[PDB]
Amino acid sequence: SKPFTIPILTIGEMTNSRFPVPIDMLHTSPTENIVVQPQNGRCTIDGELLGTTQLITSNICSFRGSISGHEGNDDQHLWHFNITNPNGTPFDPTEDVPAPLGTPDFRGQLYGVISQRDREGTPSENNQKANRSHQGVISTISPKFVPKLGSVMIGTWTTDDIKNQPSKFTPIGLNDDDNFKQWELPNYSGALTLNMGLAPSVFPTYPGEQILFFRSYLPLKGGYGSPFIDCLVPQEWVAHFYQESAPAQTDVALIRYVNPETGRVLFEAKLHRQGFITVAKSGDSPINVPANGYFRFDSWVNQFYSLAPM
Amino acid sequence: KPFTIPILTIGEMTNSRFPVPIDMLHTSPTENIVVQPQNGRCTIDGELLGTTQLITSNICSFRGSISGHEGNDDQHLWHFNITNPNGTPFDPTEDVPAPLGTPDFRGQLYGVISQRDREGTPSENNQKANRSHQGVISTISPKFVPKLGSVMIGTWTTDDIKNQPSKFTPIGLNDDDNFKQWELPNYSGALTLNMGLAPSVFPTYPGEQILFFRSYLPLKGGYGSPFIDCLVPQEWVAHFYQESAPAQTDVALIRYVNPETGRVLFEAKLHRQGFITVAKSGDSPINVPANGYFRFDSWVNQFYSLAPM
Ligand SMILES: [Cl-]
Ligand SMILES: [Cl-]
Ligand SMILES: [Cl-]
Repeated sequence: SKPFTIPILTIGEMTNSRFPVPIDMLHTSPTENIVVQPQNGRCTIDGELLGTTQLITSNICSFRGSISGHEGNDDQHLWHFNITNPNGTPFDPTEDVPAPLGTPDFRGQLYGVISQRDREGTPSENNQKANRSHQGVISTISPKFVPKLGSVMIGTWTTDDIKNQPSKFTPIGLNDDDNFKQWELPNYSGALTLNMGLAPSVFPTYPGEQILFFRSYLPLKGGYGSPFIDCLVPQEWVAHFYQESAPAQTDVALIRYVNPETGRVLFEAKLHRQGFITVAKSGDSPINVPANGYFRFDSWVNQFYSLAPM
Repeated sequence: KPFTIPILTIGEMTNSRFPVPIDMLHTSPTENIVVQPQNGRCTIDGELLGTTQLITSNICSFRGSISGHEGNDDQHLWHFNITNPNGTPFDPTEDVPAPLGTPDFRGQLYGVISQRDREGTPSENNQKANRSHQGVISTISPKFVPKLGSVMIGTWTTDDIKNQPSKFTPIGLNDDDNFKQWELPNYSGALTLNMGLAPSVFPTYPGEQILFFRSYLPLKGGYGSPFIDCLVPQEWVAHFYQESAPAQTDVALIRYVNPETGRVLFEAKLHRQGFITVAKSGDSPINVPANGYFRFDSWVNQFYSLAPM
């Protein structure tokens, strides 16, 4: 059987699988009263992509397609954004997926830039294509956020310079974090319709364990705070497992966090086949590890393995 | 154990010179240009060169703090002190051209500057204030001196910028005609030569051209379809860096394969320095499947005669 392996990249060499930014830190805390069911950054350790997970970091929380019309009443200009697969073909809602791959998996106000390049050249400019880019916000809580049905709504404040043309949304952060709920899924089909094709929720089963997350802070357009988003594995682990597809000889890999300079093991954890990590820790306190550290696969165990306290 | 290349498709990889997906393969004659990019430079045995770092989202990004302002008619320019990507002060005596990820082209880099203030606000439960706005970083300005620790960012008529910690996230370009992807900026400004460079690359074998991975870039406005060509995808940089596989010879023979049909489509040389050549003359459509990827075949040398692509 092909040996299972984990990337040796450091935290400072990897990206969050739920938002296209570097990982800032490891994080663990109790999650008994939250449902942990993210849809980006979901890959089994034997290489099966789940949820809305795709391979390209820059496509996480990005949309592409075209603007078809203005809806903008009071407050701001609003635009109807027909979205397509990341490769440009029409999204098929009968696929067993929640929404087009990379769609955001949280409730909040996604801030970024919409860029357009027109589909036909301009005859008075030697047939070159016209372009425009402006800031925009995509509310993932709007009743018009229906990515599974092929469209979302984007607002551009007082900017009216948006055409009915091919468009891409590149995420930057959040408009505000007033109601940012990273563990609450949006309605991918809007009001009164349940989500489908979901990666399952994850939780520790063994007494005394918590999930270990990879955390990144997010920029804000305005207001106050230091919002953050937690992923189950880095995006580079998704791409590694997807390519390697090593057989999972049991459903739990024992992994150790190591300092390659000193050669010493710092702590150990369980990497569950479903694609998430648990550790033996109670509470939320500083995780004192070196910047050069990374996880190494040690051996195949099971869900009843008793980890050393982290 | 042996030498491997990622099996990711073009549609699963990112440009190593700008944080966007790869759109297509490209080859054309380059005898009259100097191909010396500084991002996306990694030897096949894992040595990072130039300004190359590992994270796609840090390519063409800067972080640091704003420290000053200059008016320009009704427009605003800001002094942006930059640090290493990990936040520590950049040491210009290091044998690198500039902080890792600094742009490697002359152009008007368009993106968004985001700030989060250093100290909290008591009236907001000691939370930090934030703001983000569009900006342009000219890589041709005399004030573009990243090797010396700073660049200048313009925000048009927006004056809502503080002397606070800041990050610039790139989106694309402000114009097409002044974007020269093969002309390096002056990392130390006027009258000072660049240092720590990854070397220029070129085909030595008669009849060969460099094969590039091309992406189109967004524009803030105006006309055009600008593009940027990298030598290998960013995911190849990360693969070679981790694997650090010994280069048995200085040239790997690689074949582009369709995994569904199992058939080889064309072959190429992957040079140890970190670039690909093909036997082709001219620039014409490269007709390959979207599912295709390169596979290492064998170790050869610079005199291997490739089949015509
Ligand atoms: Cl054009
Ligand atoms: Cl379990
Ligand atoms: Cl804060």
